[PDB]
Amino acid sequence: MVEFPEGFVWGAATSGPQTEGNFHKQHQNVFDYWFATEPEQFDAGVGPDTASNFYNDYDHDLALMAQAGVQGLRTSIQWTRLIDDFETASLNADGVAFYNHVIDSMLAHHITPYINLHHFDLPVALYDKYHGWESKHVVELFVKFAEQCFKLFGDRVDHWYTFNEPKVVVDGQYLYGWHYPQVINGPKAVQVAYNMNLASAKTVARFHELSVRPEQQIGIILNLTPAYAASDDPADLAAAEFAELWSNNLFLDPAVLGHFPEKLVERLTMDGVLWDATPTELAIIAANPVDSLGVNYYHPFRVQRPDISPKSLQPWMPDIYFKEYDMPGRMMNVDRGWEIYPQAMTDIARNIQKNYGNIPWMISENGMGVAGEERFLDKQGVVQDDYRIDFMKEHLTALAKGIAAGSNCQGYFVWSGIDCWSWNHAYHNRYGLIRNDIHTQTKTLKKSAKWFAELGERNGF
Amino acid sequence: MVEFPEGFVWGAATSGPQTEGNFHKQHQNVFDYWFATEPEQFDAGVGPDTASNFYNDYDHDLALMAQAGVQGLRTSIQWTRLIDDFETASLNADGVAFYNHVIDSMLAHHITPYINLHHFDLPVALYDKYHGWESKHVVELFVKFAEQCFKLFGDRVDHWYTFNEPKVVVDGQYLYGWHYPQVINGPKAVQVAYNMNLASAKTVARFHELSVRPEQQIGIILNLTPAYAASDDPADLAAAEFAELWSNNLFLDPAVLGHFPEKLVERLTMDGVLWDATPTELAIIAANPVDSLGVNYYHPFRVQRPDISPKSLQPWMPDIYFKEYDMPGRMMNVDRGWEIYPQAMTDIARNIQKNYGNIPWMISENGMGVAGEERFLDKQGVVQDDYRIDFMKEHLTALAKGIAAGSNCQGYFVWSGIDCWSWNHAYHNRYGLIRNDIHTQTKTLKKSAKWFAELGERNGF
Repeated sequence: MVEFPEGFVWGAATSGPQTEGNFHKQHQNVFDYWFATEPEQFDAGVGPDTASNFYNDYDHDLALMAQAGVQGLRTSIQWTRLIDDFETASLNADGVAFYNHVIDSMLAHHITPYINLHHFDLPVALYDKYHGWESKHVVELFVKFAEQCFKLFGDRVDHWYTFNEPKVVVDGQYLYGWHYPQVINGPKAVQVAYNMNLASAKTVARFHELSVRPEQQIGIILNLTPAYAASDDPADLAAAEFAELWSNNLFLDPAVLGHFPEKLVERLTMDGVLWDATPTELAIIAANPVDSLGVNYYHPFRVQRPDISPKSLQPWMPDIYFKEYDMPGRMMNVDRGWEIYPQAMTDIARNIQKNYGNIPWMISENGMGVAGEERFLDKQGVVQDDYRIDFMKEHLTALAKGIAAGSNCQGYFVWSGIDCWSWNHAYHNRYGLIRNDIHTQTKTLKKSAKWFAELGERNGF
Repeated sequence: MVEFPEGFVWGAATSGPQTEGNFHKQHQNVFDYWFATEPEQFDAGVGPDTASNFYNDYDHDLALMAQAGVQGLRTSIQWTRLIDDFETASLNADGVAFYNHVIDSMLAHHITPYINLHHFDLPVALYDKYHGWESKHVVELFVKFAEQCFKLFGDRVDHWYTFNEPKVVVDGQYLYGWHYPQVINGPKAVQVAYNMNLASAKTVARFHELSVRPEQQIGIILNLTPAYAASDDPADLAAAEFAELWSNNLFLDPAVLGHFPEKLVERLTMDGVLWDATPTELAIIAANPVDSLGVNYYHPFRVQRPDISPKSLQPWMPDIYFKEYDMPGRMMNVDRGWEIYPQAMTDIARNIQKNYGNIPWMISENGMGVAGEERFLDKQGVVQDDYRIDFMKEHLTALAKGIAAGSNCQGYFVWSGIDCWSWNHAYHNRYGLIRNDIHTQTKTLKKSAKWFAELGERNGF
């Protein structure tokens, strides 16, 4: 009844930091270092050191995911595992061998690889030495790392992504304390958002210098949730318009249209917090847009006016212009604190189709996190996650409406394949099609896995 | 009788490596290492370690150049003196203090500073670690170096040069054995010529990122001597055609026009030796042409067909397309092996005028070196170098005719002010207006010096 285009990709999304574990990894990223020194900041004291044991059990993990109808797996290559010397991007041989093993195994199981280069995992040594993403030198080191990935694996990987949601890096490392180093500095955050936008452009440039097949393409993964104003009142609208420019246009516009949003640049210039740019850097951004777009969506985004005037003496933050708003009568994922609003996927699809040239895009992430899933085991040891199937049904329904209106969506990737380590939340919330009992790292298909495999076979539901 | 436009600069030219000595210099450049290691390759075993003692005697040295009518002085800052760590361009405080002292002493003596950034003096450690100018990483490290010079001295230096004749670095380091490392390898030479053009464009961009006054301008110093064919047999003008593209257009076209000469790139392509270039690098070159041109001219350049076919089985060199030619009846500087042909300066002036938008340019070097000037000491120990005064009048006569056709020549710099250290030839040939007795480091003005001072006070002769 709900059907999908011929050739639609049914996939799963994870990342290296949340699956592999730190086995034999040469370098600490910022989350590795944070757990090593502040294990109390992580749920039940569970860090990334073992995660879901993908380093050791990748071949059987891929077999399980293949059973669950995963036609494409998007994951990430860790900068801190592939590279020995960050300055020259020399290679760690065992890191190279591991990713060769993973990729060949995907292929042996008929899973198309989607390879993203960075998922929140900056080497902590680059933060100590250069302050990380604030440094344009670090931006160059990143490009060197990307070059190695393309040279080593571009023979059998077609689909690439530069970053998974750079905004979460900006937000987490420099605004709200989610990511080590937990800097709280608005103006620095502005410069970091610029630098990652520039690092992405330079990575598309290097990618196409080395591309040999016409199938090879590289994208970026962004969150494009609309900023819904609380009311039609003018102050709520003004808060919405800025929240939109800041949370969406800051990255979508450079990546797809090749320039930063004029109104946002004007605003940050007025507040004296604009980034430092050179003409050459702006020319690189303008000359190397992405080939495709990955959209991550989980919950809506609503915004009302700020409590106090933005002109009050206070540290600059993007939040001086908008405040989060809770809508009465919202439909809630109560244990999780997330509103359920599948219509936003249709809003997203329409925007891409209308204002961004209907660039090729996919749902790179959509999923539901539930705690204590052992409450839903049946008498055969399988999690009856009907709530997860329902969640997928409602959101896929909204997505198909966007497609029927003509949006260029080409796939849907579940977060996630196998339950994986969710940063400070660790394993408190489960998202997978496949459960992981993490004391023994024993993995077992959930009920939704069989439904997902069957969805891919009928290409609908 | 022969007068010049108002404001014409009468100056002198040298370099850091050829004047300073290595007193308390932190790093070895390629020539320092070559001398410390093969002193037998240098005339009379005289190296750059003391040179003309400019490190110790800059103040009185400058007072004497001013007496000789040096209105502006061009010289160079040594990468190997100013920089502590090359990777970051951190500063050597004593080097910074030295160059501040030199620049401030120039202005106290009313000499305008013309500061060039590079004169054959690659740090030898950058060769050992990266192969020097073959590495685009080294190209970035030079821009870091150039940025520090701009920030440290741009407050009282208006006129800058990226390089003094990069073709001599290509030729000497990678084709004919003139410069340590003495590599003989055509393909590498092609890539080094391209990399250095790229460093200069990147330096021009950085300079205008930081320039605050409109007087501040940055140029490049090239040799633009025309390639005169031996005859008008088609084989000789084919040789003169390539010799022109290779020796002049290879650097002048990128520097001034923003692009490499297409028929050169076509032949480098057909022969399988083209440099590796990215679109971003080419756009940088197109977008940052130099502000002005420095021309070095000493002697003409004559070319005939090669002895064998360019299709013979031999390693690729540019010389497979042309062989130098000795014209019967040439006017010669016999003691030196150099033809005298002042008309060439008139040809250069016209070329720049007609084919390069008449860009502001100057003669950055012109001079005559003779050996054993002890033979022309008068009773008060003054060199009576009438041969030097004559040489200047003939070339100035030719330059003045070029200006009268309207060519935008704005100054004339003689090589050199004080006798300086001429690489492997050391002090065998002297070019200065001021003699240096190198055993005692005592400088006395030659007769040409007082003649130069009258020429500036009058703008003619």
